[PDB]
Amino acid sequence: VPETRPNHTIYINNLNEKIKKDELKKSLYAIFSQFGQILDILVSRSLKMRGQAFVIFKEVSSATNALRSMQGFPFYDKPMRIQYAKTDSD
Repeated sequence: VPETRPNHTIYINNLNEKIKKDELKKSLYAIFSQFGQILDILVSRSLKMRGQAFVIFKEVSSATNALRSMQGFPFYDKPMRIQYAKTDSD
């Protein structure tokens, strides 16, 4: 869990796989909006995207504070694991 190139997008895994993707997106917004303006939250029903999401902030500083504060937060009773996203085009 290091600084691996600050990014305005955070990658979340260890998510509760039983939750419907629309609900999960909204619930993510509920807890992450406190750190500043979110452009989008990406969740896929794709198979290799099971307990995963990307939260895209306008500012890199929102992402950094969100990663620092919410590391481990039990979300649907499951502690989330958060890193900076790694550059692909999305």
